[PDB]
Amino acid sequence: HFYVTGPVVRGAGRGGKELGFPTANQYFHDTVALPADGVYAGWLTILPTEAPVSGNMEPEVAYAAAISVGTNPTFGDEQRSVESFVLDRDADLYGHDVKVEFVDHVRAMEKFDSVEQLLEVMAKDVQKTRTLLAQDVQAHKMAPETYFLQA
Ligand SMILES: Cc1cc2nc3c(=O)[nH]c(=O)nc-3n(C[C@H](O)[C@H](O)[C@H](O)COP(=O)(O)O)c2cc1C
Ligand SMILES: Nc1ncnc2c1ncn2[C@@H]1O[C@H](COP(=O)(O)OP(=O)(O)O)[C@@H](O)[C@H]1O
Ligand SMILES: [Mg+2]
Ligand SMILES: [Zn+2]
Repeated sequence: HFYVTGPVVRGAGRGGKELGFPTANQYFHDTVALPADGVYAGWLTILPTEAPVSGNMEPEVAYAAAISVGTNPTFGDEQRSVESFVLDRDADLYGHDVKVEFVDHVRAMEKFDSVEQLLEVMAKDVQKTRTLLAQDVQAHKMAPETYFLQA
């Protein structure tokens, strides 16, 4: 899969608290190759580290993630981000170097008229992501210790 690596950094502060979908934000210079803006199913891995990870994620495990690439046009954000909602987990990822692999495209990035409309679609994105990643596990015969995909 195409992938990017970089530290998880601070965004607008709205994902978890306003939308109920915390996103681990990464920002890249405009020279770095990314997939098209859009929503993706993929895997987020905390790279090997001696830094302690607070919460229920550990290094070197591929966690199922629903991923956004773009400028969050519903909100009118100013920089392109890669943003990963890690399914069914809760950890403090700020400052940790992570790898994000883009496995499947789910849909185009969209400017919604309201947060309600966006959340309705994000629920479907997450459901699709579960299904698509389950297929990926089978396609690569991934060893259970190496990934996390709840239910
Ligand atoms: C699966 C998924 C789908 C998303 N789809 C869209 C979208 O269609 N349009 C949009 O403007 N933002 C989209 N986003 C981005 C959210 O707007 C963004 O994660 C949220 O505003 C939190 O921003 P923050 O991390 O800077 O706090 C999506 C995020 C995720 C995780
Ligand atoms: N399931 C999860 N997926 C992504 N980030 C999570 C998750 N659980 C906790 N977090 C933490 O929440 C932060 C993202 O929340 P968010 O509201 O999007 O803040 P920000 O605007 O700073 O990105 C991450 O950087 C990470 O530290
Ligand atoms: Mg975020
Ligand atoms: Zn694959």
